[PDB]
Amino acid sequence: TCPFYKKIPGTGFTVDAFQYGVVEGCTAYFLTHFHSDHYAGLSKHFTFPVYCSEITGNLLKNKLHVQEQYIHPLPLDTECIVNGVKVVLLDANHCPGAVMILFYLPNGTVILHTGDFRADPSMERSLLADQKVHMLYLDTTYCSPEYTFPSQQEVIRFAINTAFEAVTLNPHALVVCGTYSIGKEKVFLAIADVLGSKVGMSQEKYKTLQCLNIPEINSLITTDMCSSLVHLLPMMQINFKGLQSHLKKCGGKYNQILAFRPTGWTHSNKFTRIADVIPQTKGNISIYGIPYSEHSSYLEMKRFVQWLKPQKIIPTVNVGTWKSRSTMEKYFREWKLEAGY
Ligand code: NI
Repeated sequence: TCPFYKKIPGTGFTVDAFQYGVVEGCTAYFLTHFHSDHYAGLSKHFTFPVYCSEITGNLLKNKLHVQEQYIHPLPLDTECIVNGVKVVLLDANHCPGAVMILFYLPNGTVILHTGDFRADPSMERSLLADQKVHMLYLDTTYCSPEYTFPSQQEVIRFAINTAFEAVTLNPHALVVCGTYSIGKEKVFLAIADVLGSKVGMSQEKYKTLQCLNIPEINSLITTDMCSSLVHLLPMMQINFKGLQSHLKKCGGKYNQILAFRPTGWTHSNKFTRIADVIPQTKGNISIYGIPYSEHSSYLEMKRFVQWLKPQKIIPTVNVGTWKSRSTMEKYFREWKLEAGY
């Protein structure tokens, strides 16, 4: 059954609650972003209103074939009414189209649901600064202090210099980048840009990217593999066996593959700096795993919650075990005591 942390009290709303059939008493289903765990259950046969951003909107229409009449896109940073309730969608700094939602309840309670987010100081100067938030439905993906990672800027600098260097030394080297969902486009686009190439991908993935309202996107991507030296593949295929195979496919146009696996966190973040990262090499094929996160680090999360000073916090990630739940509650109590709310 639909769990409690997907329900918004004193409304008939749910958030990311599409895999439970008809939820008893839901008049409107919100979708925070186009990732499968979140949209799981949607299809062309869904006949209740869905509320979402314009971009998530384009992907439901064209990737899932949901009927236009049921998609309700809303602009960001704008006070809107949905079944008698004031709401606002805010940028989540997760993947394209990803939003946080503010609900203003009839009784005067204010509720922020973060969806998936990477907390940032820029959020402290949004519509959030203008009033008090009583309840916080929080992406707690990395709520533990071991979870440090570099900024997105630093990681992009690394990958750019790595790729430029390798291709200037050996002009017959191919760059390959792994992907399995939206998000993390900056990796492959920034590499393509330093290298004077467009990115080449499958038809399904080109379609996916054509939905994202990216500026000058027609100039940055293609379905013509051959005319491009930055290729996207299924993340599954990023390994020595799957790369060697793909190397054959290019027909002696390239002798070396340099490839990037944008991970979330990996235990090597507990020891090594971004400057000191190294690849796995098997002959003419190297694989870098780079820690490009679209979720808050522990410290970014902590700062945002201590700035927001909510009265109650409800987790949406790592909720399935008592050990996780108990650990999170401990950190929430530390933050509240250190900051005095
Ligand atoms: Ni997500």
